[PDB]
Amino acid sequence: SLQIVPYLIFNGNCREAFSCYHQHLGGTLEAMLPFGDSPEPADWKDKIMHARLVVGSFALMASDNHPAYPYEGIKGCSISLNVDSKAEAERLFNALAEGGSVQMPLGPTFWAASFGMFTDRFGVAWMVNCEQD
Amino acid sequence: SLQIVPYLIFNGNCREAFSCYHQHLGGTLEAMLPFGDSPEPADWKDKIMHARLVVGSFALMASDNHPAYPYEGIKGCSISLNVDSKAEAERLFNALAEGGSVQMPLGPTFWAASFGMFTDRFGVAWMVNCEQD
Repeated sequence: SLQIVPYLIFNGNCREAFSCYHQHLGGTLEAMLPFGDSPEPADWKDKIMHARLVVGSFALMASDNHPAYPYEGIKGCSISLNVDSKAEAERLFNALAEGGSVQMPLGPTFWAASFGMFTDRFGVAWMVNCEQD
Repeated sequence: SLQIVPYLIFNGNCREAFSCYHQHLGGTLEAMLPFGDSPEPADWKDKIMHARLVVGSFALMASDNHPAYPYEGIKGCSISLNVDSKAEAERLFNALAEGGSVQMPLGPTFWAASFGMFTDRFGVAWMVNCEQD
């Protein structure tokens, strides 16, 4: 009960973004549904009405912006990833960061064994964080 | 393992919000570390270095922004709440929206018994979603 899940908004590259989240995060991509194959309007526009990536017991949901609403990227928050090992934190940091940019280089801080901040090439700010080992 | 957790950044009002959040959503507020009692600039701001709210197996995290860095609000993104009751939706939609701003009033849609988008007093976009009773 009571499930809190982040819903994200891309400006057209949701399908590409989730496919990579999938590849690197694992889990099941329960949904990759285009506006075209839905009850929607706009024309030639089968971007993604809704998408759902489930990983163990967490979920990312997303959508390609409706072209009736101005688009600003993602700002107030980031998707933090608490992982169980340094190898995994490095592997994820490396995977999603490629192509994007790094706000805070991966490494130890006073609260974690490995931590970093970055935005991926589809505009999404992540944290990768491993406290343990 | 692997925990996905959304990290919200607030502009000075992280306490007041997570409080409010704590109240409505219930659960446990571990963490409400202010800068003043931090293991780390910019006096005159003893606001929230780190705050963590845990409800069941989910969580929310936040802090007030560093004052150096400019703050563009929280944008491309919304916390989706999923729960079991059309009442529970009404409860959550109503508390968290008080003083807010609505973008889809609470009602049926093709994918949900009850559903609503809004933005709380504190600048956070929420979705509420129900799909049964």
